[PDB]
Amino acid sequence: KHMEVLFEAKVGDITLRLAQGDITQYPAKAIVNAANERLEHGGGVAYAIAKACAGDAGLYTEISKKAMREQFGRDCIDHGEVVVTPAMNLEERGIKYVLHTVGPVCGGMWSGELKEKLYKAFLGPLEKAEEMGVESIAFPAVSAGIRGCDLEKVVETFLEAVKDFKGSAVKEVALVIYDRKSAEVALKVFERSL
Ligand SMILES: Nc1ncnc2c1ncn2[C@@H]1O[C@H](COP(=O)(O)OP(=O)(O)OC[C@H]2O[C@H](O)[C@H](O)[C@@H]2O)[C@@H](O)[C@H]1O
Repeated sequence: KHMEVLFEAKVGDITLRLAQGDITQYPAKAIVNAANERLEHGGGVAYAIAKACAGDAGLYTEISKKAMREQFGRDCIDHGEVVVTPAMNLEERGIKYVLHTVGPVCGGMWSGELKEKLYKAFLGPLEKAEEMGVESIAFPAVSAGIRGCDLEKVVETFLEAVKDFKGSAVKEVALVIYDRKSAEVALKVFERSL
């Protein structure tokens, strides 16, 4: 899997991990996608997940849009709303579901309102995984890429959502960072917050 675990701690009944690698290789029953509002997986982690699941990113975009329409009766999601799709080709590595979430557009800015939207984008998939009886879930750094939220602020917000979460089914939560320099930043956040 070419995955490195950098930090592990108990946060309630949840075992929380910080890992460095590709989220499409992480051993979790559900992986979270940092999607856009329309689930058009043309770039970033959304493209990576879409290409890994369906073999073609455009194909997974069609499957994701159909799932959004059936679950919400709309062609877009808001912060906190979560679309569930089958992980298809990723089922061979233990990943059964993709939980699509949408974070805010920071563009290098930070505020209480941007924090609330991101907090909802992290808590929503935890609550959806809980509702489904999913025991393990992996997250990317939602809004830290194209949406331009400061990585340190993204990791602090992710930790708030994990700490506030209440559940009986979710036992393992992981934050998966692709870049090694970015993983080091996330590590320092975990160390002073836990
Ligand atoms: N395979 C990977 N595994 C783990 N993390 C990854 C991977 N590839 C990238 N990342 C990291 O994943 C993090 C999130 O970066 P982004 O995927 O851009 O997500 P967003 O929430 O900012 O933008 C969402 C969409 O909205 C926009 O309008 C675009 O349409 C976007 O597709 C970064 O730190 C990446 O380095």
